[PDB]
Amino acid sequence: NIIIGAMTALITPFKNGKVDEQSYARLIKRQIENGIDAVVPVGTTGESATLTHEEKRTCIEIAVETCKGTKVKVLAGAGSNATHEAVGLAKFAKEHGADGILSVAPYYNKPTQQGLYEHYKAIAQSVDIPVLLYNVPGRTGCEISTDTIIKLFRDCENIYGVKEASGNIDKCVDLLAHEPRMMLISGEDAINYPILSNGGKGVISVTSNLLPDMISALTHFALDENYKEAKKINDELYNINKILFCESNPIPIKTAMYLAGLIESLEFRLPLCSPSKENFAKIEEVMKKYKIKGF
Amino acid sequence: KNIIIGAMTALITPFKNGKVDEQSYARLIKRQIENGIDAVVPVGTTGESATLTHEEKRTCIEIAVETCKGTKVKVLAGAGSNATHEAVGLAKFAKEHGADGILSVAPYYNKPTQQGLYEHYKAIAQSVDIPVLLYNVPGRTGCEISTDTIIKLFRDCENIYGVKEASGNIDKCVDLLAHEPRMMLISGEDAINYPILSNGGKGVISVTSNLLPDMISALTHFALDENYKEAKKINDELYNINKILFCESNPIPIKTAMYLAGLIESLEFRLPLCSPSKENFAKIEEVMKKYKIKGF
Ligand SMILES: [Mg+2]
Repeated sequence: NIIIGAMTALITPFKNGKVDEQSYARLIKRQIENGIDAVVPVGTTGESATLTHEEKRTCIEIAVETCKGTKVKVLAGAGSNATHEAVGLAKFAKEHGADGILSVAPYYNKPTQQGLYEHYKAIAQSVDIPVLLYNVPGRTGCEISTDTIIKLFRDCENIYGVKEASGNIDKCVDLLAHEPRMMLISGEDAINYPILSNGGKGVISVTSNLLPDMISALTHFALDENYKEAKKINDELYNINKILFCESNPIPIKTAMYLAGLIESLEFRLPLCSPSKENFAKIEEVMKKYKIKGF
Repeated sequence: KNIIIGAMTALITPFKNGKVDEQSYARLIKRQIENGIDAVVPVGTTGESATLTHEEKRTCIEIAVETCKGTKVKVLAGAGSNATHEAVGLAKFAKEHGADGILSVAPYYNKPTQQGLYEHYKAIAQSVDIPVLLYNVPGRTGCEISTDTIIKLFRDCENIYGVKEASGNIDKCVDLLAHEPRMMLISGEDAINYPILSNGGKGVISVTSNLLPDMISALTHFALDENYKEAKKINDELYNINKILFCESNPIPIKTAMYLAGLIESLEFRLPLCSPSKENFAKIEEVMKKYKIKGF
């Protein structure tokens, strides 16, 4: 079983230091109504590092409850740099109705390839729901090698692919050339189309928070092999895809959602904070050429 | 400022049947004290802080404080986090358990901006009254505390007295001490302990000192006494072991070396950390043959 297509790494809106549960639910329904195939609660874009275990439960339960009765899947973030914790978060995400888990590579402690294998093997054997690996070396300080990804894909039934955020289209070829049955997912919006055109089967997008219809159309154009139309949308989105990373994700996207009136307060949890006034103006200017769907 | 400097050891955390070997933990700390170490760093990066429970962090810090009582050895407890509310709690938690100061690593993974790093450490410094040492290791965190950010935190926050640098950037070490010579630059990379000390650094937080505490202590104290010839002499002799202790990610090689030297009973890690490859196991054993390793 797999979870693919156009997917959104959901932001986590805050109101006076607390999770805005009403805004969280209405933001997910806005994603559902704009053709998004799955939502990723408490991911990296959702500020998972600063959320309590209770708040992660609430965000996952809201996502599951909002997506019931639709095709939209819930791919909950449940990674950790401690394997015993990552196993607990995986079991915790399943108990709350998630269709699958996105489990980031252990950050900071830099496990070896052997350790990465044993880390994910313990996670996969703890649940019966699909597990999508998440490789983002710029954040974690380590890399899940192609061989390690392929071994985990072949040895673990529920591990069905990887979300790549590594700016390495060479590795994307390497992955799908040696194991074309895995689901390569783009975790980097600017290169959504090149990953999809090489056989990638979906994206986990940051831009889709603001422009879910455009990311969805891009993905489904690519899945129907209409690469001209898929590339066109990807080219159209390049400016917004880069300006959403002038500061660290999710600082720009939350700023954009606030500027569009899609979230009610521009609140982060430290060490995340508001962007500079120069980047605030940059985001506000680039957004003006994109039509932002309302509620 | 209240400072904690000198030769310091990032203590490994020995495991036995998946649990912290507390008796071994105390014995290893005593071995560090008896070999001239000026401070010990419990539940740091080398101590596998990522996989220790909150209670296990308490036990390790208290054991270090208890073992160091009656000596001049300070306890600089690791108490960092990528969530500011948690890092504040861990800083206060470290103070409650008798730590002399805290080593607070830059928030990992979520890559805060320099403005966010400033507010992150400012909240930590205003939560306790013990010294706070910054820890910049961009290869692990994915972010860098800029020289300007470190200097602002040093000047604006009373308890922040310096930074443990593990960035392979001797240029930044010059940049730091040239613009703020009052701060305590601490070497977080054993191979370049002497270059950092010779530029005005006032201590090291060492991985090699777990295995060779007498050599790291003599190196550091030679440099602090401005005997740079003897300090460099030790640094050059230590280069081979300093590099092989990172043939795999810290603390995989150092724990392997401690096991090979008979200093710990079992070569146990907590996943996602694991034993090294058998080739690197032999390479570490090969390099150790050059060095005299103190017992207990
Ligand atoms: Mg069709």
